This record gives sequence, structure tokens and C-alpha cells, in this order.
Amino acid sequence: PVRTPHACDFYADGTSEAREFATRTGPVSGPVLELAAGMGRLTFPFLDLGWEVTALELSTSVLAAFRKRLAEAPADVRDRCTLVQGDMSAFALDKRFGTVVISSGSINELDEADRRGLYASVREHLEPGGKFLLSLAMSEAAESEPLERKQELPGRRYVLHVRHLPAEEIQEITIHPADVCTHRRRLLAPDQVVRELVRSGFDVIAQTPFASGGAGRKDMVLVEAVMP
Amino acid sequence: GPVRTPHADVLLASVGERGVLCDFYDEGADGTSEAREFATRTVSGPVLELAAGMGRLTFPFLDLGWEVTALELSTSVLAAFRKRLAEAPADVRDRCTLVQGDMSAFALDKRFGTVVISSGSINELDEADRRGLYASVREHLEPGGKFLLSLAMSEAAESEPLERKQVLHVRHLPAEEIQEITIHPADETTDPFVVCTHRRRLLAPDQVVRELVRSGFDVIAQTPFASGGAGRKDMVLVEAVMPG
Ligand SMILES: C[S@@+](CC[C@H](N)C(=O)[O-])C[C@H]1O[C@@H](n2cnc3c(N)ncnc32)[C@H](O)[C@@H]1O
Ligand SMILES: C[S@@+](CC[C@H](N)C(=O)[O-])C[C@H]1O[C@@H](n2cnc3c(N)ncnc32)[C@H](O)[C@@H]1O
Repeated sequence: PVRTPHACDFYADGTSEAREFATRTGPVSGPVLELAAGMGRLTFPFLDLGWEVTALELSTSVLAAFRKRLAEAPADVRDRCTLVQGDMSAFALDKRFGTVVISSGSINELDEADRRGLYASVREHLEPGGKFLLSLAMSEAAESEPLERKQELPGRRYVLHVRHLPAEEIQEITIHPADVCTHRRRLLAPDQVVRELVRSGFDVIAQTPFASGGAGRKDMVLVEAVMP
Repeated sequence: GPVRTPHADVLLASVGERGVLCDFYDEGADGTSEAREFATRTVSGPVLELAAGMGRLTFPFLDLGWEVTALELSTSVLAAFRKRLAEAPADVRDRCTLVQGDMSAFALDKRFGTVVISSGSINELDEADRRGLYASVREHLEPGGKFLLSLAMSEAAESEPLERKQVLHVRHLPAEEIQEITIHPADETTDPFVVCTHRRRLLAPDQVVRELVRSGFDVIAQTPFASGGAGRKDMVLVEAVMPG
């Protein structure tokens, strides 16, 4: 239990986010691997686009919920979805895919070392010319231009320029009855993940901001990465 | 090779053939006050200083009478320290113990009443290596001994995080930034116009504090201070102890 300065813990439809993934993939022949699929907040929208989806999830309990939802769906929908228990930071399906997909909530679950395991696992499950697509929440600090500081320093005079670039923040939530719950989660800057992707061998061909809920301020980025 | 910053991009473009871009840390043509912050918040006996470098802090510490063990990873840096230590008075020279080691995974046949590390040093370490540091420090602290850290504090790290309510309170807390610098001569001509760039890790002081608590320390004080004695307080002095 985290006792924030404002003192119980604390522990949305995926159609728009899913359509954004579909925009940045285009033709997609063959199956799509979705990492940390949860109970299908994105997977069901993906299936509705006609995609064949291998949905990977770590939790037994979450898998049961997903399986139940799938039993409730029409046969043609359920038939296009393959559920697999695994760890997105270290998995082996002995099988490659034209497209690999991961959501922001998912990637922000992993620390730095685990993200490297993720990147490497993905490399092993991409077919040549395959696409690795990520969505990433973008905070106010992450989208803003960094304030550059300038100082004149001395014999020879130099000008020093200093900027601080966003890398990682904590999203803190205190739930509050109006007349008290708690959560802190990781919030990586899209630019930080892009740096990490390049470092792990990927070329990042595009970063498209979008609105998670499909309207209003653009609060997310869709990153397309490919293997050279 | 070197980091190509937006301001560097435009400089080099508008300078042509005279322009040279290199990282700040290669071909490249403070201390006593940060040292005093440490001295102010501390001795019964020997101090351990981690990642001592060439002794920007260590020599100030030695001038206070301290027995210092200075741990450093780089062999050439240690050689350079040793050279500076050779020109030092015999009494200063005898109170200094130089040791080669990794501050993320080190083991000495000694414990200490005080262990110190500066901002530049802890920011060299990724998250995993920082956990290795905290565990190692705990093992080298005598009962009641203190772990003292100095931590650079950016403007975003210094500000009160912006809230947005709906009631649902949402704050975004700084955890880690990248400090990016660009340095060039104030003129334009010069003969060779060299532009230095560098990118480095810059942890939020509160993030390191969260990590220390998680690691088993009690953080008993955090005092902001100015790295050049005066001006904006751009640094925090953290004191941590083991509970018991
Ligand atoms: C914030 S949710 C995102 C789920 C979904 N893609 C969405 O957009 O709603 C993170 C999910 O990843 C799962 N998860 C956490 N770590 C995992 C791991 N290492 N491998 C696979 N799944 C993981 C959790 O069980 C949880 O269901
Ligand atoms: C920013 S300087 C700090 C030096 C000194 N404490 C000061 O305030 O001037 C970083 C120093 O840490 C050393 N270093 C880097 N990683 C290290 C490690 N894992 N263990 C010990 N020293 C390390 C480098 O060789 C360098 O001397």
C-alpha cells in the first residue's frame, strides 16, 4: 500500500486503438501475434477486422476470463483466435508472424531488462519484412518541447546549451470519494522506447500520435518497427 | 559517433567545413563545496567513497582529516589518482586507500561508518546495477552507519508535479530524464569550430529515494543545495541508514 502525499489500493473500449493498429499495417496476410493480450480488450476488435490472432497472456486467471468471453462469441470469431500462456519478455512459439502487436499498458508493465527480453523475443518471431507495432501513452512532458537552458562560460568563451529529455515518469492515481484508493504505474516516453528499439536492432519507420478514445487530444503514439 | 543534437545540427550546417562534431568526453581542450555538504551531514572513523574518479571529492575529504577508502573501476583513472596522491603531503597520502572495484558489486574486508557517492556516479548505473549498489552498501555499513548520496535535481524534478482532477487525482512524477548538453565557442570563426555534445542519465532525487526505501534503507533526510555554493539549489543531499 502506497501512502501518497494526499493521505487501500486501486488494484475503456479498444475499438479506436485497434483501428489505429490496422491503419499502420495495411494488407496483413497471415496471423497476428498479440503480446499480453489480457482478456481481449484489443483482440476482439482485431478479430472483428477479420484477422487471425495468436493471443499470448501470462496469467492463468486472465486466460480463463478470455476463454469464457471467446465461448460467448460466434464460432467464426472464436475459431480465428489461438490462446497461448506465455511471458512476453521471454517466449518461444517456434513459429514466425507477419505482424507482432503490443499495447501501451502492456509494455509499461516491464522494467528495462524485461523490455530487452521482449525486443529479442520479438526479433525471433518476426518473418523477414514483418512489422512490430506498439502503442505508447504520451504524457504532457513527453509531448512538450524541452526547455533549453543557455549559459556563457569562460580565456576562450563557450556557450553551454542544456536540455532534459523525458524518459520515464510515474503515473500516480489517488481515487477519491466526492463527499481513498491508490496506484503508481510506470509511464515511459515514446521517444525512450524508440531509443530502446533502435538499440536492440530495429528500424523505427514511423511514430504516429493518435487519440486513444478516437476523439480529442492525441495522447498516444503508434510506433512501427521493422527488422533490417 | 557523437550525439547529433538539434542545436548542433543547425550550428554545423551554418558553419560548413570549419565545423567539428565530437562527444564531450574525448579530445577535450569544483568539489570543495559538494564535499562540504557531505561533511556537514556526516566522523568516528573511515569513510568509503564510491566511484572516486580522480578525487574531485576525495582530496577535499582528505583535507578534513578523514581516512578515506576510494573505490574506482577504471585502471587508468586509478593510475591518475595515484599520480596526484604522490605529490600529496605524507600525512594526506597515508590516510588514503585506493581500491579497484565495481560499486554495483563490490566486497571489501572492512566495514565503514560512512559511505558516500556523488550524483555523477550513481547516474552511471542502470536500474539493476543500482540494486547491486544498494545491497553492497548495506553490507559495508557498520551498525548505525550512514549512506550519503548527492543527486542532481532538474527543474522538472524540482517542481511540484502538475495535478489534474475530475474526484480523480492524477500526478505525473519524474523518475528519469536524459540530460543533453551542447557546447561550442561563443564566436563563429575560431579556425576549427568544435561542437561538443553528450547524453547522460539523470535520475529524479525522489526516484532514488523510492529505490533506497525499496532496498531496505530508511531515508532520514533530503536537503537541497547549490552545486556552486550559491544560485538555484540544483542538487539534493540524501541521508540513508539501515533500520534496527
Ligand atoms: C495493462 S494490461 C494490457 C492488456 C491488453 N493488451 C489491453 O490493451 O487491454 C497488461 C496485461 O499483460 C499481462 N502481463 C503482465 N506481464 C506479462 C508478461 N510478462 N507476459 C505476458 N503477459 C503479461 C497482464 O496479466 C495483463 O493482462
Ligand atoms: C561522474 S564521475 C564521479 C567521480 C567523482 N565521485 C566526482 O565527484 O568527481 C563517474 C566515475 O565513476 C567511475 N565508474 C563508472 N562505473 C563505475 C563502477 N561500476 N564502479 C566504480 N566506479 C565506476 C568512472 O570511471 C568515473 O571515474
